[PDB]
This record gives sequence, C-alpha cells and structure tokens, in this order.
Amino acid sequence: GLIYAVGGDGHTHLSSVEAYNPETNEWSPVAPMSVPRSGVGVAVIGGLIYAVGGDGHTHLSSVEAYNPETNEWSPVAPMSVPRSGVGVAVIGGLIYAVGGDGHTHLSSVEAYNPETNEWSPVAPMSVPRSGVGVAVIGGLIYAVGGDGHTHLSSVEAYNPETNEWSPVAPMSVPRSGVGVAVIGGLIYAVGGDGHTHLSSVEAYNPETNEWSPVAPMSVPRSGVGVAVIGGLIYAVGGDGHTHLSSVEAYNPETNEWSPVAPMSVPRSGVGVAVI
Repeated sequence: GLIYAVGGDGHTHLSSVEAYNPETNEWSPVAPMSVPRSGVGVAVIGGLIYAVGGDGHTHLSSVEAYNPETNEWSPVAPMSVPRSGVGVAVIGGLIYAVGGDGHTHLSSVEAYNPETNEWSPVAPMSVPRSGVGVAVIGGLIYAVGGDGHTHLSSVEAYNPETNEWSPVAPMSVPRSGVGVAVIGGLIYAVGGDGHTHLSSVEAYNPETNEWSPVAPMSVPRSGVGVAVIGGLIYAVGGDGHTHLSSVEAYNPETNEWSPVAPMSVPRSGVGVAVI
C-alpha cells in the first residue's frame, strides 16, 4: 500500500529509494539500491520490487530486487544487453524489459522468469524506443512513445501468447520519458519530453483505439514516474524548469490534479512501483 520512488537523477544519479504512505501523506527513506540508476524500470512480482537496468556509471544490464519484509536489495541475473530508459511490465508471471538505450536505441525486448532466474529474448518492436512508457491492460503490453530517431508519437502492443507486436493509434504529440498508468480501463500517457518538456496528459481507450486529452499537470514533467493507488494517478518527480522533488495526483472522477507531499530529493527518470 506504499508508492516507492526508486533511483532517478537530480543533483546526481541516485541509488536512494523512498516510500510514500497515502494515509499519512509522508515520504520515508528505505534501503538504497546497490548502484545508482536513472531511467530505471521497476516491476512488482512475487512480493518483490525489481529494479531493471537504467543509467548509472554506464548504461546498465544489471537487475536487483527489493524485499519490503527485510528492507534489503538482492542482485538478480543481468539482462542480455544494457538498457537505460527501459520500460518494464509484468504479465503471465514474467518481467518484460522493453526497449531502452544500450549501445544505441533499442527495439529489442526480453523477459525474466523468476522461477528459472533467467532472461530470454522475445519479439522486437517495430521501432526502437528509448525512454518508452509501458503498461498492461487486456493481456497486452503497450509500448508508448519513446525516442527512435526522434521523439515518437507512435504506440504498439505486444501479445505474449502470439509473440507479436501490433500497431496502436498514435498519441496526439510525441512523448519520450513519458509516464504510463492504467486506471478505469484507460491508458494514460503523462507528461514526457517532446518539442518541450510536457505538462499535457492524454488517455487511450482500447475499445475505440482513440486517444483523448485530459487535464494537464501543474508543471511539465519530463522523465516522470507514475503509479496508481486509491483510484488516483500519482505523477512523481520528473524534469520541469529543473529536476523536481514534487508529486501530484490525478482524480479521474473530476479530471483534476492536486499536489501531495514532495520527496526528500529531486528525481528525474525515477522508477515508481506500488506494493
């Protein structure tokens, strides 16, 4: 029932982690990761938070997992390639690492099986996507935006059972470093970097294959992290006029954003997970 902010970039790349309690509107530190990671992907499975890839001293293939019961991080087998700005989704008991930036922007995808402790390649996307946002709905992994040769407005969806990627309607604007959240049967694309740092937000309906604008955030947030809890979408950190420690929350019932307590430090490219 807590929102974890993992790594990111502010004054430096960060290994620190902190957790937000919506009941108290307070952030508290937890154990740091073994290395700093910005542009890190985070996934929750088997009661653990996995931190996947990111950028630290270099682009990282390494992975580690946090146990809230012990407040300890432990290493996980590394991925086949380094992936900074990687999207991460959980479906069918696997952790998918989607795109990112290694030696170059990546279209490749790979999947981690916690039962075997091994990564395997799966089908690549139709375009490389560094800084991609990902989310799961309807048994599909959606890859939203990112950076190919330029910031992308395009979107595509992966079906694990067919091991194929299929095109989705594009967003209204290009977005990389975009936060992606699912609530009420809709996929929300939050902020990001396009022509400028973005405060705009839009929502995708899989049943109509159309995107619609919703209310913008209080501030542009490139590299924002996003989580859903209590029927709200939380936008965490990111880069506006400067790296932000601030956090704000979206109520779909009223289509309005409101601030909540800020983190201890600014975090852009922050990984955000709920457990």
